[PDB]
This record gives sequence, structure tokens and C-alpha cells, in this order.
Amino acid sequence: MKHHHHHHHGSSRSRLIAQAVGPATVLAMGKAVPANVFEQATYPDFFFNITNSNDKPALKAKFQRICDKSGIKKRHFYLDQKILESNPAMCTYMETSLNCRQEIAVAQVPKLAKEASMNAIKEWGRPKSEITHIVMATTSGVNMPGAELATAKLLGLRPNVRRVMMYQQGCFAGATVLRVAKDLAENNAGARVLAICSEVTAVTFRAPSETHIDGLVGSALFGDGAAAVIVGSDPRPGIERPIYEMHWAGEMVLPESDGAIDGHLTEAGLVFHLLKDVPGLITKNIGGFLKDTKNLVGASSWNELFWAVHPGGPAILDQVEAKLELEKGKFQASRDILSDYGNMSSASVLFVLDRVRERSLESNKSTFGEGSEWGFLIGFGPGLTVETLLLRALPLQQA
Amino acid sequence: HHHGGLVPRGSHGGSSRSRLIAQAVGPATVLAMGKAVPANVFEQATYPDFFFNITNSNDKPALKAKFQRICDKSGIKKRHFYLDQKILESNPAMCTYMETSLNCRQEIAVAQVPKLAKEASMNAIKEWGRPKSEITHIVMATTSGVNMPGAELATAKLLGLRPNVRRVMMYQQGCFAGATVLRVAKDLAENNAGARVLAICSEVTAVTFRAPSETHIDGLVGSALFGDGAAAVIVGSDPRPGIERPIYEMHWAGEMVLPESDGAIDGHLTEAGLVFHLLKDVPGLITKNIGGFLKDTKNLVGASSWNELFWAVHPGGPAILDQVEAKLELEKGKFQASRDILSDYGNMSSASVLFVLDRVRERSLESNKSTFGEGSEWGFLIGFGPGLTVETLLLRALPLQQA
Ligand code: NI
Repeated sequence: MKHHHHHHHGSSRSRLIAQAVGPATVLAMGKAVPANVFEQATYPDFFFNITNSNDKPALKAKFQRICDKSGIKKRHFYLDQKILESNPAMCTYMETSLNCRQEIAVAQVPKLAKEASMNAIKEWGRPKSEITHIVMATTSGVNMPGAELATAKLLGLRPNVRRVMMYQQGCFAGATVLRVAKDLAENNAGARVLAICSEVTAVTFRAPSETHIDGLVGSALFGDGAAAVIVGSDPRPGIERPIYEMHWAGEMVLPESDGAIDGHLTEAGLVFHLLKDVPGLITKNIGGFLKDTKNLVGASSWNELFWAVHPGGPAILDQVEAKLELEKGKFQASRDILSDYGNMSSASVLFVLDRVRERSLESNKSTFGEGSEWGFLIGFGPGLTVETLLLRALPLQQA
Repeated sequence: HHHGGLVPRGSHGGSSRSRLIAQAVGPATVLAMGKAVPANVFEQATYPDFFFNITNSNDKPALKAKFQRICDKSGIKKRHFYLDQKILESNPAMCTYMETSLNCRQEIAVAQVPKLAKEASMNAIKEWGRPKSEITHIVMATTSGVNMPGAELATAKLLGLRPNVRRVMMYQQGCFAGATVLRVAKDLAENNAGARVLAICSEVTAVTFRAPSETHIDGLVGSALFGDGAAAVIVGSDPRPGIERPIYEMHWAGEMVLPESDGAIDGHLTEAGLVFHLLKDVPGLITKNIGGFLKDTKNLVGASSWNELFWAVHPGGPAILDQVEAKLELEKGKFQASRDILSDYGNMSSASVLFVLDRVRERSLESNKSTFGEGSEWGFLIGFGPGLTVETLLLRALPLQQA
């Protein structure tokens, strides 16, 4: 260790560098979606036209039916007429097309992530140089260097930012980035984590086929979007304001769910195959999984909690709601996102959490959790994994 | 604790200034290390013959002579591969330069990665000596293929870990992931009381194997270095006396993207598999910046000479070892563990550096050294890869009984 013009000559057993004291907290949230808006009502027309499937009326009627019951009003896509016409392979069913899909995704994911991040950083109000870690997830393509570095570069973060990139995880990654951010923020004094999820449909988009019904469901639900969250423990008075506190983060693989959802990255892009009743498996096991955690804070009723659930589709929301006998308004934030954005994979649940904060603000509620002190952020996906975080919502001033 | 359980909504430890679930007290420690490699042994001396035969490139004698010179100076004596003549003959597309073959490669890698990871994990668990049910988290990385569900769940199932194990899967990261899984394990272990993390790196070459090309020399070099292998480390804070024994303590984990290193290393996952492009002198960039990156940490621990520390450096070829060694003026013994691994296994991507750390421990034991760091108290574990990212962990080696 140098001192002035001379020198002097650390922690044997104990830790050389200190950890934080308080629980990790959500300090800000931001989001972004591409410019092209596609109304669900007439999406079948565009879809069957661009994929040259107009001579398949029965299949189109099937897709229209799926779209009509999707609970989705509109979706945002980077993909448009021009891009798809310039990439005919992507408009076929299974023709070799990974290279053109990767070219699109590798560029769009970090771009959308940067916008969501800037929105979060703007609400946060602190210099981007204070960001010490970046944690990111996407199921839209893979590259080396990863999308997290591409994003950090677009944002102009410090060269020594600690990174965690989690590619190809699926619909439960929204909860995953927060679980990872929680430990990074809590175990490092002063740490401020930028947690991101960015998804684009370039890798999954493909022509409809009666030989791939699962593909029909995906083409009706998946949309584009990115969300960013600033996470940190020990908020500084005056310049930072906690919205939620993270107190528990866990997950589990559901019994008898092997093969429920398989995702294969192939020469033709990403293809999903479903084998079991996902909504059923989740509904049957969700209660037992959550019970233990609720008990940690003495919560007895499901309705005393607020919910930020991944809007995988209308079926999962309806069945869980019924199973837990929740008041109609408990899942409204989730339904609001499904309606305005569709299923944006991992970023969806983050959009839902921001919406919970939004509804609390506009409805003059006593907390950021629409009036409830404790709540669950839930994500689910492949392996039939259910991820969950127990959040405590901070007080919100009322009129 | 329930504290009687009469007022659970108020007696729990969760508040704006306290936590519901306790974190650990001490630094995360390496409690055990295990490794595994596939059965097929390919001698480097004659790899060129096999390679040019299987890729049908015998009509390129000049390119072969060039490959032979690369293999002869690679610092590698042998490598272990899952791939063999039979498998490659059953997958002709993989024996070409750039013909569509991703689906062939994916089928092979998806099954092999978790299998090798399971073997490595079982060895680490066996050394640790505790019930596998005590594993609370699994952190894994691989650059060999991608699947949904991921390799970490596939590995957890093969191992029979608890259904609620917390997972972190990091696909397609590259050669620095060995340090990465440890940096992640460090935070998970230290922030959760009782947590025991299984950190894994498993790599197979099915996705990168391909025919040599006169237009892709950096690619030819890769074909001489990449081998298969998996390593697993059990990480946990507050070791339990009598049933656990700390080998190394982790005290710092950092990383940085080197200046002027854009495009230094690009890895593209294509219809023809994973293709690497090295546009800059990798060892040069690392050698030029490594000193300044570690300087402050080195001074923090009270070391004035780089020789006062032990080392576990990713053996990404012989040049990085030679150049950094010269730059930091290290005695030949400092990088010997790294050279031993390069010699016996080649470059196993992310798992390599973990093999090296295990080797440092082994050399300490066989040489009657005073610590698990071959006599030194502090040391650096270093990995590097794409985005010219350098990852490093500061480790403290525990004392070792001497005869
Ligand atoms: Ni002084």
C-alpha cells in the first residue's frame, strides 16, 4: 500500500471485503417494446399472408380461435413486412434458417435491453457509473461475447462491471435474474445491480403447420419486450427510494412434469414441444410450494398478498386463481400485461411487477403492492420449474 | 426460528434493516474439487494423421504439415474426447468445413455434457463426504450446445439432487466461465447461511469440431487445443468442524473487458456449429493489461512481488502462460500446474482452470508444501475469453501439515 511518496506493509480468516446489511430492494424498473404494433384480432390475416398459408383456411380458423381466446389485445414486434420479406427462410416451416435469425436477434436483443435499462436508470436517477453488476437473461439467440456485454457497451457501463449472462432459460428467467441480483446486491456493500430480460421473436417465428400445434399456440402468444430493474441493498437516504424488498427467493421442479416443455435450438431456429398439462401441473402444486414461504412471515390467507405472476397464457391465470380462490383483482396486473403485450417470455413478469406499482399509484393504494404488505413474484417454464420471490412492498403515500 | 410462534407476522427477522433468512458469516471456501474426462485418449503427436484422415483432407499436405507444427508446439501431450472414428463417421456433416450440422452436434452434446458433469460432481461430492441432499445450489457453465431444460437440470436429475435446488445456468460463455461459476458460487454461498454450492463446468468438442481450412488458421489452432473435460467444486461458507475441511477461501472476485480488445475473440453459433474467430493477439492483450488489473488486489494482501502469490491460470494455449510469466517475472514453478493440465488434457475451455486449481492442491500435497497454494498464502485464479474478458478470484490457501 502506497502513501504519498513512500510505502507501508489483510484479513486472515474473516472476509476481506464487506457485505451489505439490509435486504436487496427494487430501486427502479424500466421497460421497452419494439415500435410495430400488431392487433390480435386480425393477426391471423397478417400471419397467414406473410407465411404464404392462405390456402390453409382450416388451420387459419384454428389459429383465429386460439388468438380469440388468448386474452391478448395486441403485441409489439421488431419483425415486420420488410424484414420477413428479406428473410424468406424464416417464413417457411422448417427450412434451414438459424443464421439469419441469429443475425437479427444478436442485434435487436441488446438494443431493446438498452432502452429498458435507460428507462430504469432514469427513474433511479443515479450515474450509470454506480452500476456494479449486470445480470441478464434472454431466450432469443446466443453469441460470444454475450448480449449482456453488448448491452453494457451500448449503455457505457464501467469496463469492470461484473456480469452474469443466462441464455436460453425460458419463461421463468424473469424471477431468475432477480434471484441472482438479490445475492449479488446483498453480498456486496455498495453494489447496484442492473437486472435485465430482453426477448424478441426472431428465433421462434415460423410458418403455421397442422403437424405442429404447439407452434400455433406460440405464434399466438409470444411478443417482444425487455424490462430492467435496478437492485440494491441499503438505499441511500434522499437519492434512492425502495419500492419492494426481496426477502426470499426459491424454486422447484414439479413432480411428474418431466418433458412438460422442451425447447430445442435447431438449424431451423427455436422449436417448442409440449407434452403434458402445464396449467394443471402448476395449479396442483403451486399451493404447497408457496405455503412454507407464506408461513415465514405469518401470512395465513392467499388474499392478504399481492401477486405478480408470469402471464404465460389465460389458462394458467384462470386455474391458479380458481385454485387459490383469489379475489378477481389479485391477478389483474398480470392480465393487463397479457392483454397489452402478450407473452414476452422472461421479461413478462417484470412488466407485471411494474404494473403492480403502477396500479397502486393510480388507485391511491397504501403500498406499492396494491395495498398489501407481502406478495409473490412468480415465474415458470421448462423442466416445469416454478421460480418465486417473496416481496415486501414499501408504504405509499395516499391522498 | 418461531420464537413460540404466537405472533409470526411480527417476530420474523424481515424488515427494511434486517433479513428474513440469515446470510453466512465467513468467506466462501472451496471444500472439495472433482474432475472427469471422456475415455478416448488421443495422443497429440499423431493427432494430425487421424484429424486429416477423418476430415478427408489428405489432399492438403501443406496444411497438414502446418497443423503438425502447431500440434508439436502446443504444449499438449494428449487430450480426451467423447468423439471417436465411429461417431464421426456416423455424422459426416461434422467432418466437413462448414456444411449444415448443428442438429448432429446438438444431439451429441446435449447428452454428453450432463453425463461428464455428473461424474465430476460425484467425485467432488465423494471427497466432500456429505449427503448430496445438503447441496442447496447448482451453478453450471458450458459452451458445448444449449437445451431447454438446461444442462444444469439434466445434471441435477442424474445426481438426484433435491427438487428445490436453486439453479444458475450460464450457456455459451467461453473460456472465462471457470472463474465465473466460482464468482457466482461465492455470492450464493456467503449470502445464505448453510448454503452448499455445486459449481460445475463441463465441455465437449462436438459443437466445435470441423475440417481444417487454409482460410481459417486461428481455427486450425483451435483444433489443436480444444479437448473434453468437466470439473466440479463444492463451495460453502462457515465449514462445519470435523466434517468439512476448507482448502481455499475466496476473498475477491472481479473482472474487466480489456482496452482496445473489441473483436479479439468472437464465437458464432451457426448452422454449421460453433465457429471461433480470433482477430487480435490474445496473449499480447492479456499480458499488457493483467498487471494493472491485479495490482491493487496484490498490494491489498501485502504482496510486493508477483512471486509471493500462487497461481491457477486458464491454460488457453502455451503462449499466454509464457508471456504472462515473463511479464510478471514469475519463477517457472508458478505456472507449472497450468502447464501440467495443458500437457495432460489440452484446453477444456471453462473447465480447464478448475483442473488447474485441483492440480495446485495436488502438487502442494505431493511436494510437502506448507499450504494448499504450494507454500503461498494468497493466490489468483484467472480465466479469459470473449469480449476479451479477464476474470479473476483472489484465493487464500489454508495451512497444510508438513512432514
Ligand atoms: Ni505513510
